[PDB]
Amino acid sequence: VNFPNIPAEGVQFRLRARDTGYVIYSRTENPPLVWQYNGPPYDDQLFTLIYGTGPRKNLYAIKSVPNGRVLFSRTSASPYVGNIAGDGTYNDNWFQFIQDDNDPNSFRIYNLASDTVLYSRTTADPKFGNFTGAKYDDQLWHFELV
Amino acid sequence: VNFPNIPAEGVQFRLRARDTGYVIYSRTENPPLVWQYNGPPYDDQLFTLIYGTGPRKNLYAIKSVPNGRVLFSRTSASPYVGNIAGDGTYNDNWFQFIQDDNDPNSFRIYNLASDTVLYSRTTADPKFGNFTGAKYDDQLWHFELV
Ligand SMILES: OC[C@H]1O[C@H](O)[C@H](O)[C@@H](O)[C@H]1O
Ligand SMILES: OC[C@H]1O[C@H](O)[C@H](O)[C@@H](O)[C@H]1O
Ligand SMILES: OC[C@H]1O[C@H](O)[C@H](O)[C@@H](O)[C@H]1O
Ligand SMILES: OC[C@H]1O[C@H](O)[C@H](O)[C@@H](O)[C@H]1O
Ligand SMILES: OC[C@H]1O[C@H](O)[C@H](O)[C@@H](O)[C@H]1O
Repeated sequence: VNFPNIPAEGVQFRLRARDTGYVIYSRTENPPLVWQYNGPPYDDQLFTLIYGTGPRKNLYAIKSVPNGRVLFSRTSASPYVGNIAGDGTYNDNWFQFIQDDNDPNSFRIYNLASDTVLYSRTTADPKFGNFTGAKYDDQLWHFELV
Repeated sequence: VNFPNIPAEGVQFRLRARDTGYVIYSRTENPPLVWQYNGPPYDDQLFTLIYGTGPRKNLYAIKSVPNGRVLFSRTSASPYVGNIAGDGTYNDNWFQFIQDDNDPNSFRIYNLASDTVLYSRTTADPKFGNFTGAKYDDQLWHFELV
């Protein structure tokens, strides 16, 4: 089931993991360019959504406010999670927000092209990344409105 | 996770529900044109897949062997599940096969356009159709190669 409370197109938000409380950031310089962060609000944590239409209905591109790059999540090459210029040129730029089976207020950030979800953990490296497989709580996210 | 044993393009199969054991048919006369069936093998129970590419990567059109029409699953108009000529002209002709979280040998027939899954049951009318909501066992399918 698609998450019922997806931010309106163009509305700004942070993506915060339910369990770690870490936020995603997306920047242009200094690897890792997309990663997680525990600390104060910065502009590279701000995103908006481009709403997919036609064949991309129910999918969304996640665009970074300061730099305008969209997120990707792939299994084909490293880095697996990153950003790229444009408004969603590549199929791996398109995400579905899938409501959790148990928790109605959180969702998985799912990539149809790569069959992956994003995760945030405090355990082992890599502490942020993507994953194809079973459902774990560390894959659960909130939209944090600003 | 995508079902790991999806038939190769052009390979013929029936779609059989795990629990009811009923099969899907797709025909051109006598509504419902797409429904479930408990009885002898007929050709209108035979399907192949058209593999999606680009924006349709990991989606598939489900094509009738005898009549060539593809399945659709929608919520915009009746019938909600039906068929239409072509090779997946419309967005709601495109399905993802999502492996069950508990049973690795079955999958849901999921529609990205409508956020629905197909179900087969013996209980309440309509006994076959599409559904947006919680995971139930009556939503579980097998590919039955012929
Ligand atoms: O969206 C990121 C983009 O990056 C690379 O350049 C690949 O060629 C693409 O397939 C895609 O993964
Ligand atoms: O969701 C990512 C997932 O991947 C790892 O392999 C761990 O075993 C899980 O605990 C979880 O962190
Ligand atoms: O597969 C369903 C099957 O059932 C009906 O009763 C018809 O007589 C057959 O032609 C076929 O459509
Ligand atoms: O794919 C089936 C097709 O059927 C209808 O006639 C509509 O025109 C389309 O939007 C689609 O629902
Ligand atoms: O998967 C369809 C689903 O829909 C119905 O409303 C029932 O409550 C469930 O038992 C199941 O049949």
